[PDB]
Amino acid sequence: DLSYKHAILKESQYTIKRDVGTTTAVTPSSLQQEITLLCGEILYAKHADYKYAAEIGIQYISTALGSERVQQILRNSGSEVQVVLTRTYSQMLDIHGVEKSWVEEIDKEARKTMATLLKESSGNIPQNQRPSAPDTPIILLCVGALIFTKLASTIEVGLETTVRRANRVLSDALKRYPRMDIPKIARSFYDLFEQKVYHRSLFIEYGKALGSSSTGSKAESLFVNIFMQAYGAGQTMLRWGVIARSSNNIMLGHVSVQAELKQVTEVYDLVREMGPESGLLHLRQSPKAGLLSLANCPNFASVVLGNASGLGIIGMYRGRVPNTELFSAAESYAKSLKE
Amino acid sequence: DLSYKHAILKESQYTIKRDVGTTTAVTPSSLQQEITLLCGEILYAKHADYKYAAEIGIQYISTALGSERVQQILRNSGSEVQVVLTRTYSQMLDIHGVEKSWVEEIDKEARKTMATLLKESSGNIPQNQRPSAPDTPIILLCVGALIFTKLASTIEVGLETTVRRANRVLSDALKRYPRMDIPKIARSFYDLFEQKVYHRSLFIEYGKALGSSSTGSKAESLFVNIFMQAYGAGQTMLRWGVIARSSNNIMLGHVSVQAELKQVTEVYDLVREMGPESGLLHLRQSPKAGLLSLANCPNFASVVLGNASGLGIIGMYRGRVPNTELFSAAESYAKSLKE
Amino acid sequence: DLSYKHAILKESQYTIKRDVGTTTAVTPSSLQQEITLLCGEILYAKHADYKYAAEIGIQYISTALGSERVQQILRNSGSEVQVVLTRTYSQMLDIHGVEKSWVEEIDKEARKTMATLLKESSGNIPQNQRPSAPDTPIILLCVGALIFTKLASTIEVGLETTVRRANRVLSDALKRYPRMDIPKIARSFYDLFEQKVYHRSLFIEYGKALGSSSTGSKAESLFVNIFMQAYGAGQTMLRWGVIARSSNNIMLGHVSVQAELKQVTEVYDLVREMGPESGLLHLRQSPKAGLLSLANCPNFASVVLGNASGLGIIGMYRGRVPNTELFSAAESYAKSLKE
RNA sequence: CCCCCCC
RNA sequence: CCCCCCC
RNA sequence: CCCCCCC
RNA sequence: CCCCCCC
RNA sequence: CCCCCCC
Repeated sequence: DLSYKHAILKESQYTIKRDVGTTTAVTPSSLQQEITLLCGEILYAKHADYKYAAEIGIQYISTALGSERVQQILRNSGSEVQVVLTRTYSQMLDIHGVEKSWVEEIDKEARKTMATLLKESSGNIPQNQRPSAPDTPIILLCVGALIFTKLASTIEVGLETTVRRANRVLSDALKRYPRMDIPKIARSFYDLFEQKVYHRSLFIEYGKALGSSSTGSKAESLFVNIFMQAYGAGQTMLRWGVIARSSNNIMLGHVSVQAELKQVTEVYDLVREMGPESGLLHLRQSPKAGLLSLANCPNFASVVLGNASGLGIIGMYRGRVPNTELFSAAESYAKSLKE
Repeated sequence: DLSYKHAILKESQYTIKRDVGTTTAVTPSSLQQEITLLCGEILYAKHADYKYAAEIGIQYISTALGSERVQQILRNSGSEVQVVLTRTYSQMLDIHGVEKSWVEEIDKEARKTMATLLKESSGNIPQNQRPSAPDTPIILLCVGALIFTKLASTIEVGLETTVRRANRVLSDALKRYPRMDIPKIARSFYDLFEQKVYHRSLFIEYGKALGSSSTGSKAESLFVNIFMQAYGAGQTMLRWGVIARSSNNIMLGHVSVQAELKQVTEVYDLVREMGPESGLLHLRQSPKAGLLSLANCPNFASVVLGNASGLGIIGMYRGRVPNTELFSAAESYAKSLKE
Repeated sequence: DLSYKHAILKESQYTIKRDVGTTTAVTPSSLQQEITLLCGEILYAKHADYKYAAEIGIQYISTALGSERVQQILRNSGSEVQVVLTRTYSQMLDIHGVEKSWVEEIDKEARKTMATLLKESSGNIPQNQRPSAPDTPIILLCVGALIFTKLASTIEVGLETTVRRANRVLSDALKRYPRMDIPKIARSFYDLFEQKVYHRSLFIEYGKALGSSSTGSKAESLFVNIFMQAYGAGQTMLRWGVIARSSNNIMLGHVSVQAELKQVTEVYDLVREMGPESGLLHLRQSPKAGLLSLANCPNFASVVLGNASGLGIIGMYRGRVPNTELFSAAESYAKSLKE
């Protein structure tokens, strides 16, 4: 059945159309040196409103890939959003859907903070501490990638995890910019990813275009590391299933587990059939996701969760254990094997 | 039977949930230098109300371990208390559940006492006599640890013992701070330990995180000494039983003692089975405590109490002697062996 | 034969169905802070009718475990009772099967008593003497656990023992609430346990979920102590048999005792085979109980009862002595060994 | 319906 | 995020 | 039929 | 029910 | 609480 369902979904002669009357903003590569400034003036000043930081990160992505490539990416993502270009005025940027009041506020706040830290201090600002640093857009996109790995999770868990992991992953940027509010920027990125779902596709295309590069700075290598940490998002049950098989859990040989193993292997075969893009299904909110669910094998899922709980892997996972006796037996065996 | 009871209690697939709608306060490490001041402004001034001194000690513990680690500790203790962070205002602290009037009163009393002892005296206040000393939070937590060792006992015995032992254990702090009211601070700590039972788990986690440290001041070494003096709390009968076995008491060979020795050894085997965390069962008020009771062996308990009374160990122990003839015979033999 | 009987009972491919058209009440955790009030307004006032105090204790248990977990517990206990949720009205509770007149009467009686004790007295009601104390539901469940240990016994013995033991076990609660009628509350709990047998399973699940907790108050530790004192209910003959073996009674070597020792050891092997849940068989009224009866070994039972009578353990046990000569000989030898 | 930990 | 020794 | 004390 | 001394 | 000499 599962192969037939995927065959129906894949073999479609008709293309969906959505967001027909909508538009979005991009910034041409000719403005990259400008957007960098903006992407850094968000980082070293303490701003009251961090509402469009995610849009500025996506603007930098658009400068990197190019306006035409970004339009093509949005078009092939199933969304008929018409790209609107970015202009300059007196210079500053007039990004579509980003209020000019916001850009002026961010610029003025950063200029005032820079003046205050230059007047009082000894005037020895290093090359990495200024807003026009060239890795500041990647530093903002690193907060974006941290909150990207938690798009299958909830908002509160995502924000808490982003802050916790960014105090260590982004320690160097925090030292360079003492006053960068990872919570508010992470909230902005979560809002962008939820509202504009095609920007998940744009962000993934940037991740690919960055990982495929021949050279990169440490910021881009960090961004790619986090982006790849997001790969199996929304499918931790499959990873824990292969973990359970590697652990040689005895309760995998139970009668009901052996009964469901056929369709479990069917799900894994479907994973292989989709191939490399299967991992990005839940990150993209591809409607095709959910063909990879193991919820139709309650006993296998309970055994997998029990094995994970025994090994300590389960952590604070919020999934359901359908069959509690199998869960407890598997947990006991996994603890025994671990000890 | 006892092994089966412990097997039932330990092998539970369901987690309890309590204090669901409740919250508690923590203080981030970034405020440690501030909380230290507070924890010392309780010590060198004579305050009318010592109500929240225990909460300030626990706040310092939260600064030491960290807010996130403290939340995790509270969560793994079986209590679903939602941590509330600590803020500053004009600076002073606004601790959740601690009235700002109390903090202002403590600060003002300490400032007035400092002004009085500076105006009249010769102005030679040493570095250890000021409230901002860095061992003052540990000095307060030492009163807390003294009253911690008496949580299995009663309130009046606990307070009397705390004052008696603190006049000698904490003599140096008393010399440094002539006006520190060990009775009221001990009462505050007893109130905290009784009301918020998860703070027993927090206090034990601080004891572990301190004993595991590579270095420490003399205050922290004293705190760990007292904390370890609290280890076997609520189980002095087992310690006196192994004492009686070491004393080779002849009445241990009586018919009824030899009858009960099997299940006595069962209790000791259960002690070994639980392992290192068995000693902290009564300190934590773990409901699992009471599996270690020797009350179901009245003759063994009477012989043990008699041996203790003969050796002079019994002191003023308030336990019951079930069989008075065995108690008296064991006491006579123990006195004879002692002489 | 006994192993074969247990094999038949255990290896059943068919599940029983009972209480098909019946329903029961639970209270969601969101109402715990409310049910606590009710569970305490039963304790400090003198009520004419104590009819549903047991149902209110079970309601608190349902808040603790959760409505869904309680439904699952009732379902796995062999009873197809449909859980009915609890609602609020103007606030007070409308518990299914509990008349709103009863709840209004209890609330009004408690409010009138509180007004009388506040108007006449000096207005210094401590935090533990008020109905909204958080250990009041556990104090009611402690009377419930005392009457739980006497479910194998008769009603009159159970009530007498509950009152006698509660004057000492629950002395602190009695001091806090001078007017709490342990007899009527114990009668209510006995009625609940007899009528709704699935509530024995719910009460045992609460005992497990409480003993497995990492922390607990003194009320919960007391409840777990009593709950574990109930463990071997309905099987005091097996405990006295192992006592007789520990006593090395000479009449155990008699011809008929040695004749029956084989099937006696068979019963003990069956005990080990069932394992931890064997002790709760008579408490649950599991129909499988009675496989553990030693009534088919009249001479062993007579020797065991004689040994118990000699040691003074028999107390006022109402079992039958089949062979009086063995009983008297064993009693004489046990007294001789005791002296 | 699905998802849910850590890095 | 990653990296981190010696030759 | 079974259960039946004390804690 | 459990706990109960001293350090 | 612990420590406390000599070399």
